[PDB]
Amino acid sequence: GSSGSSGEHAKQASSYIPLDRLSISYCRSSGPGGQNVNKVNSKAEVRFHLASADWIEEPVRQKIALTHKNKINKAGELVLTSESSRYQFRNLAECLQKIRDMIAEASGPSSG
Repeated sequence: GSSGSSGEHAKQASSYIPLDRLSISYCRSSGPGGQNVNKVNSKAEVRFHLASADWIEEPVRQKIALTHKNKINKAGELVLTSESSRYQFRNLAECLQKIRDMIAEASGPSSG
């Protein structure tokens, strides 16, 4: 062929997760009888307008809109929170880990 894939770009789903494209909020966590969380005030919350996620695939954007609607607040902004650690980026890393998995399950099956 006139070449034919000789470069370095063949990717279905993402892994990078652009923190600054998203919204971040740390927090302290309120809960009346949930987990342990006595004084460890290190929660990560992440918000993004899913429909504006040019970094997500078209078929996956509209998936998260529906299939993860329960994480959407109403506005089509997807909001979720993940906390278990004293560290900043560790809790935030789990937030982004779900976001990747939420994209995987919307993109195609693989193993699971």
